[PDB]
Amino acid sequence: GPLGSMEDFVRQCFNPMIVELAEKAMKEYGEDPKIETNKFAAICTHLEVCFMYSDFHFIDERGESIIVESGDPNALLKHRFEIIEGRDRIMAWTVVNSICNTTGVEKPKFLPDLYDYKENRFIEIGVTRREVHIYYLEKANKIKSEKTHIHIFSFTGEEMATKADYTLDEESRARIKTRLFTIRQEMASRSLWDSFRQSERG
Ligand SMILES: O=C(O)c1ccc(-c2cc(O)c(=O)[nH]c2-c2ccc(F)cc2)cc1
Ligand SMILES: [Mg+2]
Ligand SMILES: [Mn+2]
Ligand SMILES: [Mn+2]
Repeated sequence: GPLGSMEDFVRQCFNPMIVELAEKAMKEYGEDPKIETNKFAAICTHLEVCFMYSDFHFIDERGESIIVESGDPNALLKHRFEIIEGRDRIMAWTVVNSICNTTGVEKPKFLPDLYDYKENRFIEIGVTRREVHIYYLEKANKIKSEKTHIHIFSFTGEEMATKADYTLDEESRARIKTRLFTIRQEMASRSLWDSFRQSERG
């Protein structure tokens, strides 16, 4: 079929909020979304996975974890996850420092993606176009702390998480994997997948 543009794909298949946050991020690091288009789509995918990882997870009045999949969260509920990805450098480190000085969790040396108030640990989310095992070791080599939890997703359904601890239930992670499959399939229908997959480096 005809070859579409990655630009058109991102703006049509991702929520405007995600696209905007992704554009601001690329600008902050000095890359143009309209040239580094495969990276643009990868940033949006990763960010959406971070949001979906946190969607619907709260802590109830008793202080334990529960899922509320409706858009009516009781006021006494607190979000289970703090989201760090998507913020600018200054706000991201402001959130991190706040969490650390509050919980005693030592400060990470690279910005993580989430903080889990249930497990009391930061999370590094990974979305790889290659083997999860290869990508996990890459991420881990940047974290000699051992305290930040790692959770890797692939576009073909494989996962790898630190100590075989996957944090979320199967249904939550199934939503993420289903979304990643939809992304891959739509890119393929537009003849964008081959280039997008091969453009990952590490
Ligand atoms: O080469 C690419 O296509 C690419 C490489 C790395 C990332 C990425 C991965 C992460 O796990 C993360 O937390 N974050 C990022 C991330 C997020 C926003 C940015 F502006 C840059 C990198 C995303 C894309
Ligand atoms: Mg980031
Ligand atoms: Mn990140
Ligand atoms: Mn990440």
